[PDB]
Amino acid sequence: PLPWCPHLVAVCPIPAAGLDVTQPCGDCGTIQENWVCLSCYQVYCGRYINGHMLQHHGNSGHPLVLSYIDLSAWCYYCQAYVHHQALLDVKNIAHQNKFG
Ligand SMILES: Cc1n[nH]c(=O)nc1Nc1ccc(C(C)C)cc1
Ligand code: NA
Ligand SMILES: [Zn+2]
Ligand SMILES: [Zn+2]
Ligand SMILES: [Zn+2]
Repeated sequence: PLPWCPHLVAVCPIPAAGLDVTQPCGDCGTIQENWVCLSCYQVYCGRYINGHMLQHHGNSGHPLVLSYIDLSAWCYYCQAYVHHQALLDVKNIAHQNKFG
């Protein structure tokens, strides 16, 4: 992945509620291929289901999203995966919820 991108500044503090990697899409309710937005922590489905996270990027401009399938982080502006120290806390909290 890229070691940095100019949109990491838009990653917001993790809710005290934590993350639920089984949360469904906020628009269509699917349990498949969901992502969480790292700006406002809403959950929406991926490009191969109904494309609601791409729609959320378009209507909010929020840049960076985390996959509940593989814990990768994608930037919609850079069109690339990113890994950085600024993403470790959210990835680690998601890993703990997913795997125990
Ligand atoms: C996460 C993601 N979202 N949109 C997209 O167009 N591509 C994405 N992933 C992706 C995975 C593999 C590759 C390879 C073929 C270089 C490219 C993009
Ligand atoms: Na589809
Ligand atoms: Zn959806
Ligand atoms: Zn968002
Ligand atoms: Zn970026």
